[PDB]
Amino acid sequence: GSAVPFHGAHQAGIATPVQDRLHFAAFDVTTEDRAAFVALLKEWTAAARRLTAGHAVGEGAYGGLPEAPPDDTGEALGLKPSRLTLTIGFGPSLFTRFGLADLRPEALADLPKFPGDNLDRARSGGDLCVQACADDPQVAVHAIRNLARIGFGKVVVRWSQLGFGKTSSTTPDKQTPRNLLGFKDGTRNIAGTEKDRLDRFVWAAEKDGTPWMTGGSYLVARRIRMHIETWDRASLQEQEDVFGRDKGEGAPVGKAKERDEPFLKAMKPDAHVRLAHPDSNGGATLLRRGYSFTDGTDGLGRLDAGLFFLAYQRDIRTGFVPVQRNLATDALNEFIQHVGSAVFAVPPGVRDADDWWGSTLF
Amino acid sequence: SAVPFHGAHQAGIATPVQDRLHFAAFDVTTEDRAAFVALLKEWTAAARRLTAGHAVGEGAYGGLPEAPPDDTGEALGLKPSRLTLTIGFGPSLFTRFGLADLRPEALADLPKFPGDNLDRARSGGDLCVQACADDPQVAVHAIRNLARIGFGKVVVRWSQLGFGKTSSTTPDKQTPRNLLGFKDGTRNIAGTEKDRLDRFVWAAEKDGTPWMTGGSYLVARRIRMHIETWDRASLQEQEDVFGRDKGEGAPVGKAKERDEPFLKAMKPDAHVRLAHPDSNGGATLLRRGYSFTDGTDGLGRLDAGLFFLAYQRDIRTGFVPVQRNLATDALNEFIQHVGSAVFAVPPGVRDADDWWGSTLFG
Ligand code: HEM
Ligand code: HEM
Repeated sequence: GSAVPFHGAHQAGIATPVQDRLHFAAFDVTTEDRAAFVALLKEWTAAARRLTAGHAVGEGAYGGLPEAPPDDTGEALGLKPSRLTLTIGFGPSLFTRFGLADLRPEALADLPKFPGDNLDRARSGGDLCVQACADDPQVAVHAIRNLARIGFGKVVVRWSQLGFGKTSSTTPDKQTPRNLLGFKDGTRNIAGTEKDRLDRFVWAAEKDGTPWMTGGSYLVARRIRMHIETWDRASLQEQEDVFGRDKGEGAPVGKAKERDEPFLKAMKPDAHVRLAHPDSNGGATLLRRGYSFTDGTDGLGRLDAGLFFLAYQRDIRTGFVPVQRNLATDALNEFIQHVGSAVFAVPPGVRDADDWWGSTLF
Repeated sequence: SAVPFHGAHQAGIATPVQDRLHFAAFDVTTEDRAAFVALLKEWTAAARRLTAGHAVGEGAYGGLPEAPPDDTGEALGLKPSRLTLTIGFGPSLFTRFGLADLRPEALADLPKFPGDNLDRARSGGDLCVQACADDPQVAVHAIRNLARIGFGKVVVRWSQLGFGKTSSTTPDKQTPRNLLGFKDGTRNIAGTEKDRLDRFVWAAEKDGTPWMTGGSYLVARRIRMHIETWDRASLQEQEDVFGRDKGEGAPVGKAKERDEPFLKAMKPDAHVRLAHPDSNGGATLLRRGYSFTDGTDGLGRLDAGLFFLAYQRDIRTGFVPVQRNLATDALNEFIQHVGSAVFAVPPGVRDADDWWGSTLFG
């Protein structure tokens, strides 16, 4: 129920312990006025400080002028902060506006086409994003709703994704959650306590070439549909061979315990863990922070199921891209399809009460 | 921790309201009564395991490597989470298996109501399973595994996830707010009110359909809210729509949420005034709905609302009169009914040898 501090050198919602729920929204910008956009970032920052402490935005949800709409939509009244974090990112397309073209980071790379991609353009891209994570879904929806309302006339929602449950871990001392394939997902991640690994693999450094991004990170989002009919008729051995870990304990093949270190040569050559492991990718390491989704039925008699994959890294070119390229032969590809994609530059943190989202850029 | 599965009544109606919902409607594909009965028995066996926090069948792992696991595994390590599984039978089921003369008269087809915009794909269904739990993954796991067990005999027609409160951080007594920011549930039938349940919720033998004794009738309505239009309404307009204030949820002219309403102080077309039993010849409902937020539609608007569930002793004397009286509701400007289904919810599974539907199939 507690609040996660909002201010810091880094934005919260990355290294932070992974909360139970996600509401992710991508927005397109509809104003050409730089000053108006800056004003929105400041207003959004002010709102975020209230929301993340469990307070209503503006002058509140009620008790104002009867003839005016309330400043806060009211559906989070009486709720705790619920570990809400709000993380903003800027997409490549943003840099075509406001005279920003020369400030686009080289590390904000467009992704290549990957074999098997079937990307829906409507649910891909975006000028900016807000990742809202919280333990209470109502708290997360309220946050995104109120930001969108404040932004009316300057930004529009392009696409959104709700995640009903986490499939990631930044806290190895707590139970690793399972994805909808039934396997633990998050065992070998980066922990929020691993400051050296965060500095090496997640946070942008000044020397990386883009000073305004120092202390920020880069985010890849992939919406991945799972072929659960196909998966559910596979044998136990086939499922375990796909990953290289057993299903019950999630230990590497041959070993007893989840957190025993993988011995890669015992896995099949196309096993997901073997292909994705840093040692298979010149050391490339990611912070994975995704969530599961189900968006109804597929109209063919089955549940829709997927995983909204989020990865944070210091450079897209040295993080997601090499690892995904190495998954071209993954045995898991038989059971998944990537159907949405976006990348974002996640700026540094809001340092104090006078700072604002995007201040280093603008 | 858990809710007993066996009883004179199915759990999930009068038992404590859990934080999360996964509701699925199924269509039956077999014409073979014996095959359907066999399914109902297998589903009951699975429900007994699921509601106790155990995997279905021989488990999620540790069986023959060359066989698919009996349970898909995504709830391993989770708690029972107060899971309840409540089955119901739609009118269309009664056109199969020689059942036409056993359709209860209380299982009435709904009339067309003014402003209905029903999506046929998200309406109807031969059967439903209401899965309620505090952990959405427990609920989803239940539905996914029942659907898998039934594959070849049933298909999933439509599915809806929902949420109420988050009990870890929100006190049990506190009325949840809906997504319009109003407290929702103040004047309802509570599960403690045994005589009101007998009067208004449970079917009795003398009502005309003996197999339904101890069951109930369910109306489901997927009700979209026009969030962005609502949020532009003044505070006074919002309060006028309901007849209660937004902050406290007290009836107009009263001080406290639970103060009894004085209906004449409310506007004639205020929702509470139109819906109140006194305005409907005493008609009283058990509401057990959940909020939903599915994402954003093509115009960038929030696809959100109330998945309305009402239980009643007879649809003709519960939902139908009350919804008819809402023809002129001030709330209609801000909502649209977009899915509908009705179900007969059979009596409880009495003991370990009983099975869902046994009073109907014999
Ligand atoms: C639906 C899609 C996916 C599923 C179901 C999945 C599942 C898994 C599982 C079960 C593990 C082992 C436990 C763990 O260490 O977390 C794992 C590990 C991992 N996955 Fe995936 N994964 C998916 C997609 C991806 C993608 C798209 C990437 C990157 C492009 C990726 C990168 C990794 C990495 C880096 C590891 C850790 C390997 C190691 O260092 O041991 N995964 N995944
Ligand atoms: C999105 C749609 C709806 C919303 C947002 C909504 C909201 C509310 C709110 C805020 C209250 C007052 C607090 C309470 O006593 O629960 C209420 C009461 C009530 N609603 Fe609705 N409602 C909706 C749809 C319906 C429908 C479809 C029906 C029935 C056909 C219904 C029947 C009732 C009843 C019976 C009451 C209690 C009235 C009383 O006895 O005081 N509502 N609703």
